[PDB]
Amino acid sequence: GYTYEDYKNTAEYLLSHTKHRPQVAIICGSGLGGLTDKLTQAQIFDYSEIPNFPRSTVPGHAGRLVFGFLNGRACVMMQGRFHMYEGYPLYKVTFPVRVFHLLGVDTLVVTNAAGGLNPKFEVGDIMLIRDHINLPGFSGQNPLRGPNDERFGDRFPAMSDAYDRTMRQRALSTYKQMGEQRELQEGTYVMVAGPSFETVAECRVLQKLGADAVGMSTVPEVIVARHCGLRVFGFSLITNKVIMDYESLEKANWEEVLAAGKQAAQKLEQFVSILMASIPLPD
Amino acid sequence: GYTYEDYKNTAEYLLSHTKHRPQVAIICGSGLGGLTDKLTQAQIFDYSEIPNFPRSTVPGHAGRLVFGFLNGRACVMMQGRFHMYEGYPLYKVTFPVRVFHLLGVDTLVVTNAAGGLNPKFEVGDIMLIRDHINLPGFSGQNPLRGPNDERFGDRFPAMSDAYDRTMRQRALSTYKQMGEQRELQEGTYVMVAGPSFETVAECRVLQKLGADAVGMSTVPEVIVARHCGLRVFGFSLITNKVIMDYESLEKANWEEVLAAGKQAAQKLEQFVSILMASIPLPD
Amino acid sequence: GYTYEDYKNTAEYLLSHTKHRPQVAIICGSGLGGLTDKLTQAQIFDYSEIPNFPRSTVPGHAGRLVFGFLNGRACVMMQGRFHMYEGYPLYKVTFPVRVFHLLGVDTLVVTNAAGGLNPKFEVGDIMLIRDHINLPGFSGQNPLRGPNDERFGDRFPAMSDAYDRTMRQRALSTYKQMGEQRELQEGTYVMVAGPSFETVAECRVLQKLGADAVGMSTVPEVIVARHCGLRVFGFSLITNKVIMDYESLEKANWEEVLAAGKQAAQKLEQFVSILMASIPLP
Ligand SMILES: Nc1nc2[nH]cnc2c(=O)[nH]1
Ligand SMILES: Nc1nc2[nH]cnc2c(=O)[nH]1
Ligand SMILES: Nc1nc2[nH]cnc2c(=O)[nH]1
Repeated sequence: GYTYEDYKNTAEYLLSHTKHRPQVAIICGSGLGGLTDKLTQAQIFDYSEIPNFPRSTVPGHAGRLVFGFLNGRACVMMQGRFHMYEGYPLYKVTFPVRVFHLLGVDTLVVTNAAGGLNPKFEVGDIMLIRDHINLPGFSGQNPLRGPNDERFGDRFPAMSDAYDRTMRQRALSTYKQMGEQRELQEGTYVMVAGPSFETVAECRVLQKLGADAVGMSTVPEVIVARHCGLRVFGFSLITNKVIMDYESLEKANWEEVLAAGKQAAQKLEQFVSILMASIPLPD
Repeated sequence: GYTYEDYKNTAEYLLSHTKHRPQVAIICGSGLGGLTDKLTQAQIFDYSEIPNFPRSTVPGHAGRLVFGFLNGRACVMMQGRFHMYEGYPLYKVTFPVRVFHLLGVDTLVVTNAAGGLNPKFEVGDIMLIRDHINLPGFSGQNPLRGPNDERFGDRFPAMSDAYDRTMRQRALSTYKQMGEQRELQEGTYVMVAGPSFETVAECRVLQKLGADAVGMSTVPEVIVARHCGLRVFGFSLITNKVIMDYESLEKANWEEVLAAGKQAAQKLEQFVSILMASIPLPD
Repeated sequence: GYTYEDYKNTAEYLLSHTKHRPQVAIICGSGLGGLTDKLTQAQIFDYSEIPNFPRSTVPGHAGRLVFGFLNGRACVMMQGRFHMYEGYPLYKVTFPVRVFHLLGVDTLVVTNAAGGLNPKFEVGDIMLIRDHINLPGFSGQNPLRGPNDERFGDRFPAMSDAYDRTMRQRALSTYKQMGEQRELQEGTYVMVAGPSFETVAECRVLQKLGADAVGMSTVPEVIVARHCGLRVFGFSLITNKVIMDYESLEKANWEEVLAAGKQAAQKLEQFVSILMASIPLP
C-alpha cells in the first residue's frame, strides 16, 4: 500500500502546519462525538486537507484530526474512522496510527462500541479492554501483513502485553472519583469483520472462546500501535446485550447503539479527561 | 462489484421476457438436480442469456433459471451455483439473490449437502437449518462488505432470526405426511470455505463450537436474502458423516456425496413440493 | 496464478539440469537446521535461476533448492520459504510442492518452529504433527481455491489422513535410538496467519480448540502435497511456550526462537537422517 516516505510526508505536513506536539492520540468511538468540545487551543485538519489520508464517502464529512490540550495534556483526536466492513484494506484502516507515531505520540487511547457477551454486563457499562481476540487476524487479515519495515518495528511483534497494565490499574482507581453506580468492567474484546450482527449460535461461540465484548474495530489499530512501540489503553461502551437465545424477539440494531452512545456521552467525556492525569510523562 | 442499475437491468430483462411472477426462489443443492421436472409451465433461461450473470466454466453447462409452478406455487428455481472455493467473490456468489428480490420474490429456499457432525445424524437425513455459524464472515468474507445500499437494506442487518420460525414449525408437522422412518433433524449449519475436507481436529473444533452440519455454501446467500427482507428457509442433506477419529480408514469423498444425493433425490423432491403448501401468501 | 505449463516448465528445467531424481522433498523450517551439509553429491540451484519461482526480497539470499542424497536417500531440500504473512498468495507459497510432484517426488517432509500450547511440552521438544487445524482455510485462505486441475488431484480432496500414520508409528518407534532424556511428542498443529504473536486470550482459544502447537506455516503445503497424492510427514520444534497468563513478564520474540533452533540443530539433523531409513521405497 504505502511507502515509508508516504507516512513521513503526511507527518511532515502536519508537523509543519501546527505547533501542537501531541503525546497522546485518541481514537473516538461511539459516544465521543463531542469530546473535541473539551479540547483547549483546538486546531482542526480535515482528512481532505491531509496528504495520503484515505477518505470516507460517508456523506456528512470526510472526518478530521483535532489537536489541542485535554486537561492540559497535549493530544491529537481522531474523529471518523475507517473499517474493514466498509471495504478499506487494513493498511488504510491503520494508516493514521503510523502517522501518530511519526508525530511523536507515545500513547494511543482507542474506544469503541461493543455488544455485551458477558451476562454481568449492562447497557451503558464501560469495559476496559484487558486483551483481545483477533479473529480476522487468524485468517490473514492482519494489518502487518506484507514486507516489514524495521523503521517501524519487528517482523514478529508480541501482543501478550498489548493493553498497558499500569494504565488499567490507574484507570480502575480513578473511576471511583466519578461516583458511578455501575463499576468499571474489565474484559476480553473480540473483533469480527461485520457488518451484519451475530446470530445466536455465533454469540455462543464467542462466549465459549472467552470474549466479554464483541465489535468490528480497534484491534488492527492496537496491533499497529504495539508494533511501533506505543503504549495502548482501550475501552468499549457496552451499547447492547447480544441476543443469546432463540425465544427473544429483540434484535441488535444501530439506533439502539446510537442511543446508548448518547446516554453515555458525558460519562465517557468525563472519564477520558480524568484518565489524562493518569498518563505517564514522555520518557 | 455491481451497481444498483446492474441488478435492476438483470431483473427488467427477466421480467420483460416472462409472464411468470415468482413468490419463492429455490436454490437447488445436491439431490435436487431433477426438481425442475416437477415444475409445470416451465420456462428456462440460461445464465449465458442473462445480462450481468456470472458464468460457470464447469464444462457441462453455465446453468439455468427455471420459472414455473411447483404445487401451484409461483417460483423460480436456480440450478448451478457459484462457490467461494471456485474463486468467485461473494458479491458474485450472491448476485442472484438480489435479483430474486427485484423480481418480487419474498421467500428463499436454500438447500445443500453437508457433512454430519452431530453423532445422531445418519447419511440420508435432512437437517432443517435452525441457525448458522459463518466462519468466513468472522474474517471479512461477508457478502455485504463494502458500501451499503439503503435500497436493499440496512448497513447492519441482524441475523439472529434468519431462519423462519414458522416455516420450521410447519415443516416439522408436514414431514410426518411422507411417513419416513428417520425423522426430520434440526440444527446448526457451519460454513467453511473449502474446497478440501476437514481434518479430524477440525471436525472436533466444529463440534465444540456447536455445529451439527458443515458445508461450503448457503450462508452468504442467506445473509443477502435477510439483508433485503426475504423470508428464508433452508436445509441440508447429510451426505456423509465427518471422520471424528484417527483409527478410521474411511475418508470423505465427492462420489459418496453424489451417491447420497441420488438415494435421497425422491425424498427431497417430495419434501420440497409438500413444503410449498406451508408457505404464507404475499403480504 | 500459474498455468499447468508453468509448473511443467519449471520441472523440465530442473530435470534437464541435473541427473538427481529425488524421492523425498524436505522443507526446512524457517527458524531451523542447515541440514544441506549432510547431503552427499550436493547440487545447488538458486531461486533466481529457476523459472517461475517466486523470490524472497529478504536481503541475504533468494534461497535455494539443493539436490543430493541423505543417508543414501535421493532427495531435494528446500531452504528458504514463502509465508502468508509476507504477502505471498497461497499459490505462490505452495508452488514448489506442485513442482516436487512433477519431479517424481512421492514423499514430503515439512518442518517448522511452533509455540507450545500443550502444558506438557518443553522448549526443545520435537512434536510429530498428527493433524492440523487450518484456521485461514476456514475463511477462504486455502491454496486450492480457484479452478481445480484434475491433472493434479480432485476438486474436493480429503485431509483426514494427511499425516502418514505408518511414518509416525515408525518415527515414534525408532526414537529409542535418539537416546534422549525427553521423548517424541505427537499432537495437533494449528496454523494462524501471523505475523504478530498470540495474545493470552488467543492462546487460550487455541488450547480450547485442541491444538498442541501453533505456527504460521506448513499447512498450505501439506494441503497441496495431499491434493496431488504425496505422502506427508511433518514435525515442529517447540521453540517457546506460548504465554498463558496475565502475570508473566515473558514475551514471545524471534531471538528466543532462533536460539532454540540452534540448541536443537544437531538433534534435528540426526533425527531427519534416521528418518530417511524409515521411508518406503517407490
Ligand atoms: N459485532 C457487533 N458489534 C457491535 N457494536 C455494538 N454492538 C455490537 C454487536 O452486537 N455486535
Ligand atoms: N466441508 C464439507 N462439506 C461437505 N459437503 C458434503 N459433505 C461435506 C463435508 O463432509 N465437509
Ligand atoms: N504463531 C506462532 N508461531 C510461532 N513459531 C514459533 N513460535 C511461535 C508462536 O509462539 N506463535
